Amino acid sequence: VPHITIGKVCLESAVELPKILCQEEQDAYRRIHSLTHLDSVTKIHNGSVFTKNLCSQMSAVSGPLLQWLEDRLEQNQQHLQELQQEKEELMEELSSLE
Amino acid sequence: VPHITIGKVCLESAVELPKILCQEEQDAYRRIHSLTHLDSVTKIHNGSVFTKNLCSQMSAVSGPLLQWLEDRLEQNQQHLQELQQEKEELMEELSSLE
Repeated sequence: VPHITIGKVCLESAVELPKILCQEEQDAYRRIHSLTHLDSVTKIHNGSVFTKNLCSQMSAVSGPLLQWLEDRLEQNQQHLQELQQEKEELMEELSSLE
Repeated sequence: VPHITIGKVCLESAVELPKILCQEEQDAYRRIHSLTHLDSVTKIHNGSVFTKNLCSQMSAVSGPLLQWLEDRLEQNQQHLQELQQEKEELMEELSSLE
């Protein structure tokens, strides 16, 4: 079914992806940190891994998602301007007839 | 050829391996930074990779090598004590005999 515009529910659901990925990484890391009986150098290694993982998440997901939302705001601004122009044109065409 | 004990030359050669591995990683990182015009999150990711690589190098090479050298020092102390005991025993055996 063509839903001409994006619903608030679907935007609030689509922005959940980076949050859920970050929560997945955090839960994996918490399960890693749960084993208290652990080397310090291993913890530094795991910290480096966690940093690179979230850097990948931001480079591949959050960044492009935010860029798409900015581009869509530009598209929406242009479309609103054109539709306001068309509304004024139709209002002028119909109003003077009476 | 059975070389009963360690020459200093071989220790000075064995300690060059961690240096060469660290230098290899460092040269990789330096050649990575040549295209300075690069994303910042990507540079954080590459820094994390460098840190994880050196953490692995220390966990798998430098650490076990240092443990081996400490174990060898303990072995040499025990062996020195045993050989001193044996030297005293042979000194007594040759003094009392003829």
